[PDB]
Amino acid sequence: CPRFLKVKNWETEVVLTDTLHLKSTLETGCTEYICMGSIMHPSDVATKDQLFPLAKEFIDQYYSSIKRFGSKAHMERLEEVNKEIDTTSTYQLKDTELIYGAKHAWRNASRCVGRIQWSKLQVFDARDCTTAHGMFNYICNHVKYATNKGNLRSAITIFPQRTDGKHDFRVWNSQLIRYAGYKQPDGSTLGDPANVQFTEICIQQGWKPPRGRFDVLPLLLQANGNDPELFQIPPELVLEVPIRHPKFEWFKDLGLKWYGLPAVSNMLLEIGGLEFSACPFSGWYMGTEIGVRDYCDNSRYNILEEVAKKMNLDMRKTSSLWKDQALVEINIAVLYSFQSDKVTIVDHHSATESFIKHMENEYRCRGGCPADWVWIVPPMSGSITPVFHQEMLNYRLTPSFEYQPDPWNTHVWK
Amino acid sequence: PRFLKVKNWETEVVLTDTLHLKSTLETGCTEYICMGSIMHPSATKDQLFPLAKEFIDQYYSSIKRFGSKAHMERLEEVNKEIDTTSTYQLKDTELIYGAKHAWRNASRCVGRIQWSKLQVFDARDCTTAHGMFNYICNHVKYATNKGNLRSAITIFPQRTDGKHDFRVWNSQLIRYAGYKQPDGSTLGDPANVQFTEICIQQGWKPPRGRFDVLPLLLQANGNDPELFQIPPELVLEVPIRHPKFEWFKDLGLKWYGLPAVSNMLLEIGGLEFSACPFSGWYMGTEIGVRDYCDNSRYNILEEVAKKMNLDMRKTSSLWKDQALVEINIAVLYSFQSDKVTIVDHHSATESFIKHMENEYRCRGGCPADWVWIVPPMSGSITPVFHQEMLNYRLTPSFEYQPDPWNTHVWK
Ligand code: HEM
Ligand code: HEM
Ligand SMILES: CN[C@@H](C)Cc1cc(C#N)cc(OCc2ccc3c(C)cc(N)nc3c2)c1
Ligand SMILES: CN[C@@H](C)Cc1cc(C#N)cc(OCc2ccc3c(C)cc(N)nc3c2)c1
Ligand SMILES: C[C@H](O)[C@H](O)[C@H]1CNc2nc(N)[nH]c(=O)c2N1
Ligand SMILES: C[C@H](O)[C@H](O)[C@H]1CNc2nc(N)[nH]c(=O)c2N1
Ligand SMILES: [Zn+2]
Repeated sequence: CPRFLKVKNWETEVVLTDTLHLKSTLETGCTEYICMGSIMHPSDVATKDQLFPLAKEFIDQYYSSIKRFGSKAHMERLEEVNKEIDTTSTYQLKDTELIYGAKHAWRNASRCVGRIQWSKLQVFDARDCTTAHGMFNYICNHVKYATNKGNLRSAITIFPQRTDGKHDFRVWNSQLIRYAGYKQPDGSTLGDPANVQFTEICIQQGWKPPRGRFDVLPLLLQANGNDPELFQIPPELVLEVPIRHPKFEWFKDLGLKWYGLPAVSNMLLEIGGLEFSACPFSGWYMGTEIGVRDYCDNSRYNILEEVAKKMNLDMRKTSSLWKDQALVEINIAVLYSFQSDKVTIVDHHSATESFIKHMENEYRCRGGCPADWVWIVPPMSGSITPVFHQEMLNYRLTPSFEYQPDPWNTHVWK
Repeated sequence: PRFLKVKNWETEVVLTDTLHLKSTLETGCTEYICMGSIMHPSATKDQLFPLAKEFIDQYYSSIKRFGSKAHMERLEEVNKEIDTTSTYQLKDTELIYGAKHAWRNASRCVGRIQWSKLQVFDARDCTTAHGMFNYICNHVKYATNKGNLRSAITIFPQRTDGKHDFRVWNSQLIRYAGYKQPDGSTLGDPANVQFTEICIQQGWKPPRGRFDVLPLLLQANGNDPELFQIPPELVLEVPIRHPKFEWFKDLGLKWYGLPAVSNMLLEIGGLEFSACPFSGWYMGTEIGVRDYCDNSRYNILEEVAKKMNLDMRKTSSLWKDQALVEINIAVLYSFQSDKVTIVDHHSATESFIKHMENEYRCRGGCPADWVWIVPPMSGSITPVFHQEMLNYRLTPSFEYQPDPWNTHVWK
């Protein structure tokens, strides 16, 4: 209960009706008496009996999408998978199923504002991979293809699935391209403070760090449960953008740059009960991700103060909104720079307007669209974007991208 | 089951929530569906006494006299009043305790660090709209205090058989009128166009200006509501001007000093107070972001950006964002210069983080709606963005209720 749930937009009064929520799979963390919608994470292998029903649910869904439900091919496929599970305790997805499942894990990502693009996703099948060097090769081809000389194209590379859990493939990097952070003996931090831990691990694994402010990190790659291995990404594959400002000539003097390709590589892709622990995917940036969070978080590069000083701002009282003012200019500079270098990027106004349109269409064609308001609303100027006033329902559909523990906590070193 | 941790991801501070286990009202969410962004997820004597007992229990627990002679006596007193009269009346102390804790339990309010500095005016002896007018005038005058605003609530008689409700039909004691123009646009505040028409329907003579203070529309004891004009000397207003942009005053914007929400229902120990206007002071973004820049509101971004001579052809110039900051700078500067109490979203969110820490320490938790606590501009550079919160509904509480004109049958 109940079969229908309505959502309202308070700016346009448009009302949508959600039926899709009935296919919700996992719990949210919420209950009837408490809501955990702003908890970041409100959360060995699957057995045979656990697995048939999960496999059947996905196979049914797949044949339902290609308008072949209850067909000979549908029934044959079910028998094939069931027997494979019974004799091998797992099964293998057909290429078509893998591609469908990957696109739908994105489509089901309630925290992603970018989902209007979900069906155009290049899927690279890397399930024949056996070694870290091969992971490196696949990852390089992913980066080059996705980057496309600035004209970014979303893609995902999927490595072999978990078997017994002692042979996992993992990208130890949280993103394929990130900058190193170095904590200094005086307590201060050079580079990106978000990445200090991973940096220290790379250095321990033998990485010789240049110890600069924007040193691209090496790939740390684990195949088939083996100790991970370091590889330098070829610099010519790493597209970068110097941040300048269209009016403040001094902004370049800050010496800021960022990388063009956002590629998240530490999440788990779940399809019909199968677990792909290495599945790096990439899109293009929303400006705020760099300009608000990456640059202006106190736990990040934290340049608000420095920018505001160069803007001659009164910085003694907060009620002057010097931070707010600085933040806007910084995000203006980010968008300007990317646009000027013909590197794909979306501003938070465009993106949120697109998501609203995507959401409504999803309600029309699919009977709903799970969305996480806390993550969908941009980290600046929320109420002047249309998502702010839009009621949303959040729930877990499958296939899905999931969080997984950092590998260095679980790895049994050889 | 279980204590629950919330984590601040900026400071890594972790608080342990136990208070949620005393929650008894539902949130709207389920195991499988979160509804945290739905605005509103949708008595006889038999139901009343347990509700009453629960409130009395926690009251005497608050004054450290649980199980006392007076406590048990109060219980036998309330029970006897309920089967006799099908209701019961709160002691003055219980009323004060009740009102403050309804503020304290308000998940959506970032101003709760002030919750126990609340001036309670008991207006349960009121019988007429004229009496209601008088109580309200005294509230406004006391709360405004010449710009040094003071928090207050005025509580009118509780609901009885539901046919004799007291209602303030205004959504705030002080609001500006909104008029549906001949060309289909809107003069004044567009959020109030319906209420404004209702007042005109009752005989209000509209100045049909941009910032016309609406009359009070007051319903006593289930009777038809009556119009009253607030004496203008009680209505503190601020001309909005900019510290650097001299042309900003030429926009001709003003706002009122006193935010006084008057359309909610106060629930204490099973008793329903359908008229209970409460007031505090403004966080600047309430006016500068919402009242002024919401598309369904005054919507002045366009005009301001023009005066700032910004590039407005493409959205990726963040011209809306720039104009928004300036408007909010103007609002804070204007109130401050006129010595009218106001708080900015940086200072307000700081205070709330400190308030959370207090409540976890002394109360074992604090219900908080991240969706409403995070300010509508500059979210992630305020400390509440990075603050995990748990949301649950404690009682006493403020509740939503229907607009009286959807319910009321005239005579
Ligand atoms: C194509 C352009 C895309 C844009 C503009 C975009 C935008 C965003 C943004 C702004 C976030 C919030 C990020 C944060 O605050 O950390 C997000 C989250 C997310 N995105 Fe997208 N994204 C894009 C592509 C993709 C693709 C291709 C996938 C998967 C195939 C994807 C999957 C996800 C997931 C799973 C999350 C949430 C991660 C979590 O649960 O913490 N996105 N996206
Ligand atoms: C003293 C200064 C106060 C400040 C700065 C403040 C701030 C705020 C803000 C910014 C909101 C969000 C409003 C919106 O965006 O519509 C809010 C909501 C709320 N406030 Fe406060 N507040 C204050 C005092 C009070 C008082 C005195 C009461 C009652 C005793 C109160 C009860 C509430 C309630 C019940 C809500 C949520 C209403 C809803 O559920 O829609 N607040 N507050
Ligand atoms: C500082 N807080 C972050 C660490 C939270 C976060 C964690 C993880 C994980 N694991 C994954 C996350 O993914 C966000 C994300 C994922 C994919 C994106 C793509 C493909 C494109 C894009 N522009 N942004 C993305 C943003 C975020
Ligand atoms: C446009 N969205 C609003 C209509 C949502 C809203 C509804 C109601 C009701 N009923 C009551 C609301 O009250 C918000 C509120 C309540 C009290 C406040 C006090 C006492 C002070 C202050 N500065 N802001 C307040 C803000 C809001
Ligand atoms: C505490 C809070 O839930 C947490 O900081 C969330 C809030 N919303 C967010 N939204 C986005 N897009 N990204 C984030 O990292 C976060 N962080
Ligand atoms: C749909 C959504 O819940 C609604 O627009 C909320 C979002 N957060 C808000 N937060 C505050 N403070 N005030 C509001 O009116 C709203 N509106
Ligand atoms: Zn919830």
